[PDB]
Amino acid sequence: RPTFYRQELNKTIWEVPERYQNLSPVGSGAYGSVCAAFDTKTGLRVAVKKLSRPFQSIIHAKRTYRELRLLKHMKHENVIGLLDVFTPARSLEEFNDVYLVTHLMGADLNNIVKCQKLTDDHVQFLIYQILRGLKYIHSADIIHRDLKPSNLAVNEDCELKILDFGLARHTDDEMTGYVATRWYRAPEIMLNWMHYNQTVDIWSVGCIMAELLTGRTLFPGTDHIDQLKLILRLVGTPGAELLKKISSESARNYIQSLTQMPKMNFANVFIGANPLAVDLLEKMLVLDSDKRITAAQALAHAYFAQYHDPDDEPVADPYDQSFESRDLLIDEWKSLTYDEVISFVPPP
Ligand SMILES: CC(C)(C)c1cc(NC(=O)Nc2cccc3ccccc23)n(-c2ccc(CO)cc2)n1
Repeated sequence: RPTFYRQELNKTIWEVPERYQNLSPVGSGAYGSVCAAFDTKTGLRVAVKKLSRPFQSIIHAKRTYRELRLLKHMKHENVIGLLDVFTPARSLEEFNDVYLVTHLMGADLNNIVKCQKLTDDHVQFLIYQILRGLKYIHSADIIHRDLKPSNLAVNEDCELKILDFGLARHTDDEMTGYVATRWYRAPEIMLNWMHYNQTVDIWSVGCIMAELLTGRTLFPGTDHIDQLKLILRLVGTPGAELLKKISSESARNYIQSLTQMPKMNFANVFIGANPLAVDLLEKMLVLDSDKRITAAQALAHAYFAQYHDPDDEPVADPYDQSFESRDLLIDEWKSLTYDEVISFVPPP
């Protein structure tokens, strides 16, 4: 057991092993706070996420377990990995705080789209890495659901990792109005059309790729309805087949009220884009999530010829999320989390 030291930062106590030095706040939210630090043991700049009151409720307790379980499983160059997890507690009885540690990235995809003039090759490399990470995430039957620039960490060499800050609740209020929290969402998740699948993340990739290509938000709606209309203007109103898969009868009836529109010509929307980019966008930005290209399929698309290596695009080890449907008390979620803390083995 390491020695822990105590510090206050923005009204939050941080109690961390001495190995972590020069803690500096970088983000806060309902579910936790994040600091940058220097890990004297590895020589790495790290981010440390302290969960806020992890076992205060069943929902917090289960979220705490869920993130730990997930991060412990993620072992891929394009996905956040866990360097360390610790607690100041010496026993289960004492156990009340959880801290998670990863590589500091400090620089997201927003810090790239708005600043740099990105070439087509940059776009290839960035999207390639997203899809390479997504293939891995999706092979574990994990859906990101919230893919957007601020959830993509990018270093100076344009190396990318998928993460999820996951500090915010995603309430109705949070999804309301002219907000980036909604602009990258698949319409079926935005409007709760149906039970959704992992293709939701592909829609988000299309929105991100478009924006890297144009420097502009693809669907910057001023609200849910305005965003839907921007979407349908580009991709066409739904046909018969898709309409019946919209199981929310209310949503179905609204969408049939809309004046039918054809899918636009993407070469006329993305003027001057590599025609292979255009083709990939048309395959990603498909209204019907059954017909969207998957991450594995997209990696093999000619747009990525310069990067694709089918022997270097690994899948995940089997991930058992049977716990997701398990009905447990706070203290049971807590004891499971504790087992996971205690059994963590750091990367080589
Ligand atoms: C694997 C993937 C799907 C991309 C994912 C990644 C994460 N969590 C994080 O990325 N956590 C962290 C985000 C930012 C800084 C951190 C700095 C240090 C450590 C972690 C950190 N989650 C996540 C899962 C579940 C929940 C709660 O249900 C919240 C977040 N999911």
